[PDB]
Amino acid sequence: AHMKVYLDNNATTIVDPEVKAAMDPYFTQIYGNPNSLHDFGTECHPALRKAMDQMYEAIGARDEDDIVVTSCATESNNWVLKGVYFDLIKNGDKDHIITTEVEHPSVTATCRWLEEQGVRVTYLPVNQDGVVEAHTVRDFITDKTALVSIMWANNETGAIFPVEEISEICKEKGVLFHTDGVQAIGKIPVDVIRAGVDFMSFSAHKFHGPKGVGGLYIRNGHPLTSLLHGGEHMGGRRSGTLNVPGIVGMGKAMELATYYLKFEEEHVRKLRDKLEDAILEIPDTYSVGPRENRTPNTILVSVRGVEGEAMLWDLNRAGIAASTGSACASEDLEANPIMVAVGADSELAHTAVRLSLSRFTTEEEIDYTIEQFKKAVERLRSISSSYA
Amino acid sequence: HMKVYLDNNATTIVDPEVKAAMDPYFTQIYGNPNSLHDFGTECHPALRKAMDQMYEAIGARDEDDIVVTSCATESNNWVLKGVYFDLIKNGDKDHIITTEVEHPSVTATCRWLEEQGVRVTYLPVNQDGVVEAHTVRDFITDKTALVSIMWANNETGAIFPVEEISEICKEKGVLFHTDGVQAIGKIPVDVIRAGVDFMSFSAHKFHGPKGVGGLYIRNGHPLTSLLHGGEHMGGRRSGTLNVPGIVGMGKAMELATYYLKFEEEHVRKLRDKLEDAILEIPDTYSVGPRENRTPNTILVSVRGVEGEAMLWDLNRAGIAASTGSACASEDLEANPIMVAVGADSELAHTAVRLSLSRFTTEEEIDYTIEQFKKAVERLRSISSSY
Repeated sequence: AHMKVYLDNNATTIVDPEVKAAMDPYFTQIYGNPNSLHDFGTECHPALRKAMDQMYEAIGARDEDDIVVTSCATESNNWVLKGVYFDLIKNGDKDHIITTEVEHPSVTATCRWLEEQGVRVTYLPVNQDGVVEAHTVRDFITDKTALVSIMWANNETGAIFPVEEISEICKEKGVLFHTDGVQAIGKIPVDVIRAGVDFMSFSAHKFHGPKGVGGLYIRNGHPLTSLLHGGEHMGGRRSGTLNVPGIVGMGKAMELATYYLKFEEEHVRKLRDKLEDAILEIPDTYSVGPRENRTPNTILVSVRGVEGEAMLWDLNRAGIAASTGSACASEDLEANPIMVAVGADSELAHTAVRLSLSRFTTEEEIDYTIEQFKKAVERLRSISSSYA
Repeated sequence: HMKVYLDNNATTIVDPEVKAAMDPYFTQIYGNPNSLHDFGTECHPALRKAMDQMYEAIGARDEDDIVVTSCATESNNWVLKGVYFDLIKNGDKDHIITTEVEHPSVTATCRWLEEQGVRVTYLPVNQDGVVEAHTVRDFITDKTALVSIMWANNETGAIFPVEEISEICKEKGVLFHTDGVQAIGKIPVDVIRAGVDFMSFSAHKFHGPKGVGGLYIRNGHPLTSLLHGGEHMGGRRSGTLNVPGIVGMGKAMELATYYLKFEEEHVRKLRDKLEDAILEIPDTYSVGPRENRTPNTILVSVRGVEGEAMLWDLNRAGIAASTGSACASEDLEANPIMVAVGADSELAHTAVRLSLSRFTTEEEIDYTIEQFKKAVERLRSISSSY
């Protein structure tokens, strides 16, 4: 019983061979610095131009808007948070930031440090459906709220946040809106104008691009104090020599993601649903989050008798790669036991198994995963005296 | 006609061995190193070997820290803004010492810190194109938080007396940061012998890939993170690891120290040949002393001709070079010389910078000499007083 199957795609994804082939020339064949004037440096300019065009088209940004290439979505989140702190809080009349308990550590830890800098932060807890609603954030915005930072889709549950309604509420109060959209690219339609966001973070290696390159979308070239100062790279907004292969591969990967989105909604969703229905056939199993508001590739299943980490280890011993997710117990409206999303720092949190597919997952992999999941659940429930 | 790359101080070609070492970690080995499953851990031995190569190449110790950044610009921003946050915003300091010839990642960061109330003295540079240790010793106060001086200059190739400055800085109990991007692969780098507390470096300057850099920290000295989040790099710099970048950076750093220990004579002889041949042209001046210059750099000022026009005419001939700011002066014998100067000076004129690498051939140098002579004669016939 061993077959290597990758179902941890929400953590990182395989680089599409087409993306790697598009990147290949820009290490040894085309290596000049793009900021130089000689032909060696300018040779890569059309590739960067095409890649930036691909990025603009893939998220539906406009020409007035800016897309600054960062090294990772962590850089983009740190940049947005610390820049709005510097612009509107340290050198402004604001002191409040609204966010969620389910953000990536690049957002939460940055907010904790900003709290160490005197910034007021309300970490909005998440509802039963695993999302934050727009009327709640509307209730929490004051005349000193500087920024609302809410992820587009959650990386543990795959639940999609109502980004457009939150944007409407933010526009009424005249407060900036940043979204961590890493989990959106390649899994849900991304239109940064319909979403009404002022800032968007994204990371290439979550949609089959290379590691080490990310991006930040800014609406209308909105002023934001640079996190990296120096030369006039990226319009003087982020200095440092351009990651030419990273940019080329990121553009190619984003184009491929927008093309494969319909594959991901039809076939990948069929495979995710197959795996999830088969897993839910096991007694005392609960899928976290409603599927009708979930990204098509994510499952977060809580097993009642088994512990999550032992389940992950037993799966990896069978060659299946998965991850963890925080969940807590609750009831529905019919008073039925369900598992709901919760912040990892809660004391009511237990670890559930997260299985995340990609456009490369096969039905053979899904059948094998079903069989091994049943085997491991049976095995770990067979060794306990407390399970009934 | 021959295309020739002599702009290695700006960026370098990825060594085919480095790219081959990187190749598996895009599609064959793609797991996240922070994951617990076998897919993520598959790349762990490669990361371990790469970090060991990085530690060995600069002579860091096991107590020391080497944090992988995205670029040397990130490392400089991190060091400057972090020491500002630790010892200035929440401390009793307000002074930072640097030079007028630092990289923009240092100069613009210091200008922003000046916009934050920090006193900065951009130390002027001497005739030899360097800053001496007694000057900074004279400029340290009891509120100076950090001294940031580049290890070697990217326009002139002049090497800074990092060890003497480190001694004087230790006497005053002030931290020492160096931008060592121009040091790796061209001069011996021992961060314990150099006495530095922080070092920035960038892989694509010693034949590594673009998009990956590093910051050296002495004895794990506390330094507030520029990128917060998860506990990547020991909790000092969050963000998913650039696995191919790290592997290739380690390979490139090992290869750089190897070609420094043996193949330094070849690159230095080619630089000497090119410089002697160019200086055979009347009224040409090589900026900076050769005996204090990196083995790969020449910065030549041509009289009557402008540096940018010379660069352009060279590029039409397929030769890639860059510019460097220099100003006119005299030596002690009152002889005409061109000396290093900040780019923002009003007495600065642009000289041509030619920087070789371990991949430069002597045929390239012969072609470059011929075309340089041709271009000098061609542009002097149409320009200024010649």
